[PDB]
Amino acid sequence: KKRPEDFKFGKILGEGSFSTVVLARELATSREYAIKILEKRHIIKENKVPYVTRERDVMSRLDHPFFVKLYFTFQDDEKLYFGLSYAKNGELLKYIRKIGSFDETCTRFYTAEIVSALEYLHGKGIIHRDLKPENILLNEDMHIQITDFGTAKVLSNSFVGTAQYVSPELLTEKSACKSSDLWALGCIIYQLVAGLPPFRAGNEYLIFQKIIKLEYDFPEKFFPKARDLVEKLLVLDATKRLGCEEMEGYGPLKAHPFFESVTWENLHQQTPPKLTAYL
Ligand SMILES: C[C@@H](Nc1nc2c(c3cc(-c4cn[nH]c4)ccc13)C(=O)N=CC2=CCC1CC1)C(C)(C)C
Repeated sequence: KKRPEDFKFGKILGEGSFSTVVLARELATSREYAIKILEKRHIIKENKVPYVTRERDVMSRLDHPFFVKLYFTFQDDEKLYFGLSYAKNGELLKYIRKIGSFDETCTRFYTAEIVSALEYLHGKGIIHRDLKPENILLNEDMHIQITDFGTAKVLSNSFVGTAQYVSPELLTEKSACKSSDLWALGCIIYQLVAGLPPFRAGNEYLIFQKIIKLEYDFPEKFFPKARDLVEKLLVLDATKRLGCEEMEGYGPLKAHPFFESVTWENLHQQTPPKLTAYL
């Protein structure tokens, strides 16, 4: 039964559309948390409560090493607070920007960790819907910590994610499936190898046009096995993407030649490779 006074608020880690994530140290224990702060007035005013509820619902269901954990929640007169795990190393995007094109060892390790985390998520009947490097974080040990579930979809038509990673079905039919996250995974693998996402244009309208037309090109340098995987993920028909139900699930995706040498069991217990560039 914590309150804002139990913590000393430090540096701002990140900013959301209606939220701020701050590093906080618990006075009693000296333990660090990333506390997500939401102004109640703003959330009531902009009708943002269902997003707060969705993130609360989604996060309370997950218990996996590759996801940011929700520890506690409290509030005062003005603000609503969420005590989350601290991912010391920031966003995976920061390293994409810092180093550019990643080597094969690095690409394989990180792709495998994202594949492993998606399998968990999809097996729980949850679709992320906005999977991107900005919301794939890195903890002290350099292991992935996926976050940003306010816009996720629980299974038992609304939201459109970041334009570079949107699946064609989400644009056209307005409905996301688990396979929509596999499209984002293809975009992320390309980005790790190439240093840039596959669909690039002057504006969002022009990016969407390239998505629906499958208008992207591979650079010469691109790893042959990673290129094969990307071609098997960036497929217009969502029932023909490597990893989906219709395609026999995660097993054949984990079996893809790109993952040769990956021990799928306990990846979070394996030492990640030092992040190295490929020139
Ligand atoms: C994706 C997200 N960015 C971030 N969300 C979280 C971080 C985090 C840490 C750094 C970091 C570490 N060192 N320096 C920066 C940079 C960005 C972060 C953390 O440690 N623990 C929980 C988080 C998450 C929360 C959940 C509400 C989305 C946005 C911008 C939406 C706040």
